[PDB]
Amino acid sequence: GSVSKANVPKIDVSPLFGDDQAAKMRVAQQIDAASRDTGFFYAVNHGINVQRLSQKTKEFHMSITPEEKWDLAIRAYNKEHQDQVRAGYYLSIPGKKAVESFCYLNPNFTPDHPRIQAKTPTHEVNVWPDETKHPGFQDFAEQYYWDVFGLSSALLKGYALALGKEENFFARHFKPDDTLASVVLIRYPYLDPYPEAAIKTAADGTKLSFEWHEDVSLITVLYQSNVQNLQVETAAGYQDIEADDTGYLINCGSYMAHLTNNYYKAPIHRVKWVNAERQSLPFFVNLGYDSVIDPFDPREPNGKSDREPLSYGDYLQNGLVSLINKNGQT
Ligand SMILES: CC(C)[C@H](NC(=O)[C@H](CS)NC(=O)CCC[C@H](N)C(=O)O)S(=O)(=O)O
Ligand SMILES: [Fe+3]
Repeated sequence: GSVSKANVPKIDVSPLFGDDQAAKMRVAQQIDAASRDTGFFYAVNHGINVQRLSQKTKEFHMSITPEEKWDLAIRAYNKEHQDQVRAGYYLSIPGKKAVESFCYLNPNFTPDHPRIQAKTPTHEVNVWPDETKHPGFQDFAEQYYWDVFGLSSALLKGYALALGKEENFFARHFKPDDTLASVVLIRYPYLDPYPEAAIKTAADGTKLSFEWHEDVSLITVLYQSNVQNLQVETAAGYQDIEADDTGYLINCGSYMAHLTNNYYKAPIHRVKWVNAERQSLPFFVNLGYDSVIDPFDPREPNGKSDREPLSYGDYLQNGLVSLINKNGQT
């Protein structure tokens, strides 16, 4: 029962911000090769100060009190907050559940936004802690949303060129005024003793914090601290993904797999149990509620696919509910 390591290439994505079109294609080739292999790659030379990101994230988790957690809790933990299906605090349960997190959405989702006015599902107005109790936290969090939005937009240009399309094939549906993208600030704590009820056992015997799944996203742009935990499933079993706290771990979600007729699969992955204090900060690249991408098959000469065009809002609503049903309330 030995575990091999996945090939996760480090791809210099900096040409995707520039105007060297041939250099972009060489990045797009690397994205294509990784997407056809294990499905994961590390985006390096990305331009985001991930050191300050981890600092402000650590200060928040370690300073927020049980009172503030109730005040920000999503509906799953607080019946009073019926509007908080997505955004808010995800409480840990000592002795039963180790993980806790804070999820926020598009800062442009305000009471003035028409999707909020129409009460469209998956659209919510972010909740925030008290400014004086968490100085600068909301400003940092909202700016990070747009920092990683910019990186994700360039990554989407690479994916589009990799699939033989014009560079805005995905990015044109990725807009600040309507994106359903989310940030989740996850804390995985060190615990002694660690509650066995918080540990799950995979079929192959591996102890897990979160079971196998495909991401509900177009792509996922993830930062993690330097604690190895992720595994990707291959035909020869699960393979360890090595940690890198300077780059962004990138992978496709099931929406990408649908629209490419599984040409770019959504890699199945799981989270091993590790008794180590660590952060996981995913940015789930979601499109707009009405966004619809016509499916195609890059393996066919005509590129024709028989799959239905899927509206992203309906995909996201069904996907997040199914993931909760399958892998439990996080
Ligand atoms: C918290 C931990 C258990 C982590 N799990 C996840 O984040 C999973 C797998 S990707 N994804 C979600 O729960 C979707 C979140 C959607 C978000 N609430 C929104 O409204 O967009 S971990 O184990 O993977 O680190
Ligand atoms: Fe995931």
